[PDB]
Amino acid sequence: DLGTENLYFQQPRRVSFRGEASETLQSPGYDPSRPESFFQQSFQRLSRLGHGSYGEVFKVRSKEDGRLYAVKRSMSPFRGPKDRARKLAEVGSHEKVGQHPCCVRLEQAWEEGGILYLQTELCGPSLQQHCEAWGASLPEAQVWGYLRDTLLALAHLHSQGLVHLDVKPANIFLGPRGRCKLGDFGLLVELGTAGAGEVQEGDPRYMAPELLQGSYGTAADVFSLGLTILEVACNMELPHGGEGWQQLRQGYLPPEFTAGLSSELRSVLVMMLEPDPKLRATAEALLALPVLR
Ligand SMILES: CN1CCN(CCOc2cc(OC3CCOCC3)c3c(Nc4c(Cl)ccc5c4OCO5)ncnc3c2)CC1
Repeated sequence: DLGTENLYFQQPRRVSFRGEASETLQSPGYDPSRPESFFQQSFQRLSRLGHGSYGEVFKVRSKEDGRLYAVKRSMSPFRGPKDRARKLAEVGSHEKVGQHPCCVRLEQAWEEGGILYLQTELCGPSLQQHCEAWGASLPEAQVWGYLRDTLLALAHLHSQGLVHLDVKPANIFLGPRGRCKLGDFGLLVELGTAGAGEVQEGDPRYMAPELLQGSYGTAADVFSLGLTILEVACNMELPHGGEGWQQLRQGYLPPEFTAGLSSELRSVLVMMLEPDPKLRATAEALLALPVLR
């Protein structure tokens, strides 16, 4: 596709599949004739929230409004048109999701020097970070709300034919008094549009079993959330592979870690962890249960 096109082998510009009034960037503190990047000139860099092969996430203060944000910056200039398209897809997916109280809000995005910058609202800690700070299983009173909020997010995605494909503790973010937002939309696919195939794999700890056979559907996210909540509620490390990975995808809940679950929460997780995606409860069906209203 892009690989056989004459797009190979070739000044900040706004990135947006919903063109706003001009794609030239401006800000207090920014002069395009100075050599520093828009990101360097237009933000106070406060701390690094994360890093990896993808690049880095920074906590920043905007010079435009003085508010705090999270900016993700890719590691190196685009390898080529397919690499560029893959990274820009995160912006498109954020815009497909749009405004929802339980989804992370995208403020703006731009490219400069082959680097993609994604500016979102700054959220509270991820569930992974919150569990690390707690040092123990999270109380079920909290967990029920995290489950409900993230199911509301998934119901929103799934109603638009979108599959997140990488739901995990590290991209569900706390908020005000115990509300959660789902973020990290880099692997999200629009069913029927991706024609893929070329779909990347999420974290193997939370991967739905049917994805091994290439059966992609909204049900995959319900399974991933099931194991996300299992991990959070039981302080249980999940296997990347091996026999334990298989057991969790055969309807098995290890007694060593899960005996402390209430029957109510266990029963909901059993619905979400159904190995057969055709029998697995939907986000909307789970939200209709009295326990989750
Ligand atoms: C010292 N701690 C004080 C509390 N503070 C809480 C807020 O932490 C975050 C962390 C984020 O990302 C890390 C979480 C786990 O994955 C690695 C990074 C946030 C985040 N990440 C993010 C992701 Cl995962 C994907 C795309 C993005 C992102 O920002 C902009 O575009 N986004 C928003 N808020 C975050 C708050 C931690 C430090």
